[PDB]
Amino acid sequence: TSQVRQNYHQDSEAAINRQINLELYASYVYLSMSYYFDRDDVALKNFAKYFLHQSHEEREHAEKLMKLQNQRGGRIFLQDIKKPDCDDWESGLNAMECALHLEKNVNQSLLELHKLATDKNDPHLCDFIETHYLNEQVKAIKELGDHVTNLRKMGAPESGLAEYLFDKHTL
Amino acid sequence: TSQVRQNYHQDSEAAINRQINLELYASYVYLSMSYYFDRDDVALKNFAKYFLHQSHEEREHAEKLMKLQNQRGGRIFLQDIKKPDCDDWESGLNAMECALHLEKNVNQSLLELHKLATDKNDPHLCDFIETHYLNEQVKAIKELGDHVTNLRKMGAPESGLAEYLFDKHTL
Amino acid sequence: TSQVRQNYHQDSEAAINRQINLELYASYVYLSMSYYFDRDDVALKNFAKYFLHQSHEEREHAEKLMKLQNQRGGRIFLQDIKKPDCDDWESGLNAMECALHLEKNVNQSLLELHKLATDKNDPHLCDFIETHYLNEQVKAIKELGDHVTNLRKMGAPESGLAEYLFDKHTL
Amino acid sequence: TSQVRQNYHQDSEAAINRQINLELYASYVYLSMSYYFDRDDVALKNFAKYFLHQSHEEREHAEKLMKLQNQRGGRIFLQDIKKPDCDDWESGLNAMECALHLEKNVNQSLLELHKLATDKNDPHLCDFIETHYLNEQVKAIKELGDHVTNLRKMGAPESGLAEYLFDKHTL
Amino acid sequence: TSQVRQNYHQDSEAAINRQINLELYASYVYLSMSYYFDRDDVALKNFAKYFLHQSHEEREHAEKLMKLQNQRGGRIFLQDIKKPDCDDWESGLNAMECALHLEKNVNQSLLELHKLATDKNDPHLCDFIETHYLNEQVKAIKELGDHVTNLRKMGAPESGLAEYLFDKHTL
Amino acid sequence: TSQVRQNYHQDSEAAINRQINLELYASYVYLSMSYYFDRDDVALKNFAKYFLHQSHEEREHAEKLMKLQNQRGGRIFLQDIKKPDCDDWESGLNAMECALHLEKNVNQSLLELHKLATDKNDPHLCDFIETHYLNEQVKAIKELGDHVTNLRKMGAPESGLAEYLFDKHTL
Ligand SMILES: [Fe+2]
Ligand SMILES: [Fe+2]
Ligand SMILES: [Fe+2]
Repeated sequence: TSQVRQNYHQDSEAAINRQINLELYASYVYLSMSYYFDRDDVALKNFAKYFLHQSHEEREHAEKLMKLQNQRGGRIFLQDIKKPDCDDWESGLNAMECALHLEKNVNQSLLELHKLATDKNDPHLCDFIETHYLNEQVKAIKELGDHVTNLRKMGAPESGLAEYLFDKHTL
Repeated sequence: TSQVRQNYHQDSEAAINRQINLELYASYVYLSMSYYFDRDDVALKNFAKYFLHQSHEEREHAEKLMKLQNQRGGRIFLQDIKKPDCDDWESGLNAMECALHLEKNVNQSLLELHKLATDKNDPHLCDFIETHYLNEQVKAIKELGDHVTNLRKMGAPESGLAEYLFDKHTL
Repeated sequence: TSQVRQNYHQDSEAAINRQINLELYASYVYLSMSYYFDRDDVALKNFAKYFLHQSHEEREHAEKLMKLQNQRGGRIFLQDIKKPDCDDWESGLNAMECALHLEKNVNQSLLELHKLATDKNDPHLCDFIETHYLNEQVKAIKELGDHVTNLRKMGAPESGLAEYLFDKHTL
Repeated sequence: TSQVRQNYHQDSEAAINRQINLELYASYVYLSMSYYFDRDDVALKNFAKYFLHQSHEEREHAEKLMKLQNQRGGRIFLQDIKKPDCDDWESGLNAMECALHLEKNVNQSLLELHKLATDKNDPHLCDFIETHYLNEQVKAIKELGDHVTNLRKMGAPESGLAEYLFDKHTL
Repeated sequence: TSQVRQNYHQDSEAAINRQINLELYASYVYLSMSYYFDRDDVALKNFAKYFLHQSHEEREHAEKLMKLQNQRGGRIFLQDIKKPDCDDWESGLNAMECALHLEKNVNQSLLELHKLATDKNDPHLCDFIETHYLNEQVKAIKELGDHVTNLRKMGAPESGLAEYLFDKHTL
Repeated sequence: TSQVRQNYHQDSEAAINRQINLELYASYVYLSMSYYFDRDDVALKNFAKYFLHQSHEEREHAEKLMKLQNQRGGRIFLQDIKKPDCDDWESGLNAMECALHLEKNVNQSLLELHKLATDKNDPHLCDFIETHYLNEQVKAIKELGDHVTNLRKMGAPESGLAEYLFDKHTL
């Protein structure tokens, strides 16, 4: 080769292609959780609005990594998007716990991308990872921890009143 | 079973689940075409804006079919989303022709869904298909036909001036 | 030295220096309690806002006593600020009870400062203590008593729902 | 362990606890200098306003480091705040020189915190130190150097007219 | 040495002095290209406006590096500014290609400055280079690549209609 | 060659090319003086603002002479820009005196350009020199004379108070 390429290694180009796929998979999981809480025998409408908002945000993360791949002069390659593991998520607390567990895996993958960019001496890429991706993750993990703690103390999951009232007063 | 179900057959419930998957696949194809025209050795920015807009619309079609599945009392089941057939779309006219060919398949599948809903005597579902899906498709097919006709008459694809000027004046 | 000094005894000058230190110590205790309720396994955000507000107010009390020491012609002398007794405050009701117990000690010290100013025949100082410090304390003690009474009646501390709901509706 | 902790070493957790104490000590020194210039036999009111502003800012630095310690999942531990070395600061130029000498020690401690965070491979923490603490220090050191240079050239400290006029025209 | 110097090595001071000269040279080249397109037998007025804009921006970059050298406590030393290599730039496409080739050299020099600042353990300087210089360069290189690609496809340089229409519709 | 040339002699075309170089050299001298007064052991901020303004004006003078060379049908030829004679200007009065001495040389060169244009019978060029360049110079020389006179009477350069107060009240 590209007429704009300068100081961009092949291994970095492949690791960006793996991160794009992982962000699209996260968007698909949040879409599944949103439409579980809209069923007539669950019926919790602010849980549903919250998960549809997280799904719209993961898609923007993936689109911004594609724009970076074109700005540096590499080529995009897409794979299949696997379906999520559960079809039914059982309650509000169990879904908040699965969301926490998924955000920690995404953070672990971003840390190794930063390490590899540091070994090839590529400062523009390190700064991109720090400026746009790496403080957003810690804020998301902190907020999910708070939600799980409150729901356990109110008395869930053996208490329907607890989840009704958390739905009204926090979300 | 559900406490709201009334006059909703098992075969209709399975065909809605297939239509959801097909709309998500169309959204992923348009996303691929958008970021091909943003490369530095193609560089046609209004083609790119047009395909990103079509991609945002297919996702809204799929979400509305999910809301219908929950209103009638059926259960949603998701599958894998396959990747698109091309990685490189070769030109501005070839991408418009592939888009036309994709929209005619989606229209053909909606016609058989309508026929099956007519054979089980389900009027609410027939009216839903007519009111939200069936005139949008014919409008989209007409607009793509116009674009292909103009691009062939201007002199594409063996003429770069032709696609530059169509990009500026029509899109 | 002093060219402004008139009718200001040495013992009053030393007792003002002790009161300055006590107000700074109270500010540091409230700062500790504020950041306990911000931890991820406690997570009660209006308790945290309330204690950070009390901490900002104790610092203004101390600064106003320093301005008085300079207006009368005495000299300020600072000591070390000791650290608070607890690191972990254990619950929402226990922290309100410790706050009540701290405000009664501060009120007891202000009463002896007033008595000593009365024995040296110093009316400007007596009036300063009455106008700015002595009705604020009784208002603070009354409000903390109300909070403790309500929290005990709702069912705390063996009930997480009780503190969740007090956090939302009163604070 | 904490349910949010990921990639946060014990030694970093102890060094953050030392930095919190150092920022609170700096706030206490600036508070002492502010109320020296308010005495009736010094009487320089813009020096006093300037040092009270610096004291309000050091307290915000310390509070932001406490919020970071809770966001990553470590535990805060407080110590005593020592009193400052001087009770009487002697002149307007001598106080600016002591302020410069204190800001260079705070900068030296931030540099070693950055080095230790680099040895444990912790990029979120390095970026926090760079974004919020490390250009503020160089700006503060540059401004104090300018003030000292001007005061020495005007003729201080053996000239009362010099400090009167610097108080009116610069501060 | 200086009373503000802390952790600033001699080799970094010399390398900043070389970068200042390079930015001034780039400003002079863009000024030459601007007034070539204003001649009466070339006469392309939006090419001329575009190159005057780039010339003002390079001068701003050089002035900001001088402010940094004074903030850290080093001393500025200026050299002669050489004249550019061409007097006549021959067409619009050839001038866009020379501009691309110049921006890649400036980017290479910034990368070696970052490497040297990393070897002496100087984090304030690394962060300055990343925050103000490294993403601007990649954006400029991407935009010049797009321009060259479009101009070759329209039919330049053996086509005057092509450059007339690009001047009118893009610049 | 030119199709617009009429009554424009070769010697005038060469003398305009020398004047362009001289105005760019003056712009570079004023840029050096501006960043001397921004050092931390000089620290006089209105002297610095004044010299940066003069530097921005000399560049507009040079650009307007280039536009004239293209309007009459001659060709521009650039040379190297030499560095200024001093690196350190040592005081405020000494820098005002060097600025006065520079403006008288520029005025002397404009007078000989006018004389040569009068010998070849070229009235458009004589009128251009009178309308845009010749009353600006006498205004600049008068203002610098006033500044030098006031600074000598106040007591500079063996008096730092004098330059502090001139910086505040005049500039
Ligand atoms: Fe046209
Ligand atoms: Fe309630
Ligand atoms: Fe004055």
